[PDB]
Amino acid sequence: HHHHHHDFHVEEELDWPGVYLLPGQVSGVALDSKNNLVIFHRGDHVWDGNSFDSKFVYQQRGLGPIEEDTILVIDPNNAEILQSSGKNLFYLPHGLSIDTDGNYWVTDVALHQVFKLDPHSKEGPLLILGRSMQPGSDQNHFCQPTDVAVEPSTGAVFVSDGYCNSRIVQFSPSGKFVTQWGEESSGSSPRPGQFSVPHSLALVPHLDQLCVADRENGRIQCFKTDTKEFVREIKHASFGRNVFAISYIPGFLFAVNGKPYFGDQEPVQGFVMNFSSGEIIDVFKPVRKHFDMPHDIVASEDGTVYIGDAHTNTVWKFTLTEKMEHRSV
Ligand SMILES: O=C(N[C@@H](O)C(=O)O)c1ccccc1
Ligand SMILES: [Ca+2]
Ligand SMILES: [Hg+2]
Ligand SMILES: [Hg+2]
Repeated sequence: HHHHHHDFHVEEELDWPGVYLLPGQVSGVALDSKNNLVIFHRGDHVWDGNSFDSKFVYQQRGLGPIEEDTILVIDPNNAEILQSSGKNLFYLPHGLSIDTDGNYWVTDVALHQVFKLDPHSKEGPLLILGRSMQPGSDQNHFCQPTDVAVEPSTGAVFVSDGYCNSRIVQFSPSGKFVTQWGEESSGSSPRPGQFSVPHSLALVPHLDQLCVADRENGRIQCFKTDTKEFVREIKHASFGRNVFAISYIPGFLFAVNGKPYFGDQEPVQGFVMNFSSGEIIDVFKPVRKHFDMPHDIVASEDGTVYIGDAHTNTVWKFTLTEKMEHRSV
């Protein structure tokens, strides 16, 4: 054959019934070791105009925590709910990732905290990072923290401290502050090592890298995991104004962008990139329902991709595929 757009295409898996789930705002997705989908959602709680004040202190405390199960593990085939937890803990759930031991790492924008959770415990968090409901910028505080990444080989814990800070903080396995890097993207053009809302983390296990979705700058920044050296910047006109979430599997970087402003050419979409060259090789969207705020993305080596939306309260399963002739060319 000839013409050379990529033969790789991501399509919604239509026989997955998880799209019919009615959670709250889906803020986080992850895969466990048995390849189940794990979602983190806000139940009846919404991040809205009344949630915070000028100084980033949560305003709906008298309403209490989310009283329903906030973390659900979902079957990859029939989408049945295998387990649930996280009841009466969280206020505005944000990030979720799972380490190699199977612990849930979780982030709360209202509490300004990060939690490590044993999924089989009925005793509560193993570790809590941050000060309850208290925003800050020093070693013991967060300011609307957004994501967590935990390196399998060292145990090092990385937290993107994002919506009101511009840093990535490293912690010990025991939760001691080790180091930190990043600053606000300065006036004129944003420069290497400067974030405007670090919003999502992807580890690259065997290339010693840590990628950050730089939300308000519409770019992805990659750093050496040990020396914090800026490695590379990924930015495309197709992204538009925002990059909400990234996820890595060997060979690929998956990303998800923001909903366009009135006037913008670039639709909301999922992106597949060749990890080496950085180039977009495919662009995709669901058949059922629609993207509004696709908010987190995870991919598996088996070629499965999951995306959760924070405005349409939906999670979708897609599969990566290479066809001799892309469905419909
Ligand atoms: O996009 C926002 N929130 C989402 O990421 C979310 O729902 O988590 C946001 C909007 C206004 C102010 C601050 C944050
Ligand atoms: Ca995640
Ligand atoms: Hg081809
Ligand atoms: Hg967010």
